[PDB]
Amino acid sequence: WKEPCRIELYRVVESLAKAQETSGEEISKFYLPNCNKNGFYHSRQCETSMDGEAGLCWCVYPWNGKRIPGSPEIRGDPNC
Repeated sequence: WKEPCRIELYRVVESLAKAQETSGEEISKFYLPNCNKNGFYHSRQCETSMDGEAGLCWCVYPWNGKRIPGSPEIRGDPNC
């Protein structure tokens, strides 16, 4: 795909919506792909949070959204 992140984002949103229907817990954080406007991945990827706590962030290759080996994972901007 020319816009891999955008396609993934749609798929993830649909699956999350579906999972929430039968979810046995109330999730306050989840991972939505962080896409740039070209439909690739921002270097920094973070969990989405709605609970007043920082989500985990890590660093990816923008062309595929896969974590860079050795990347830090912290609740804050890793400065990717």
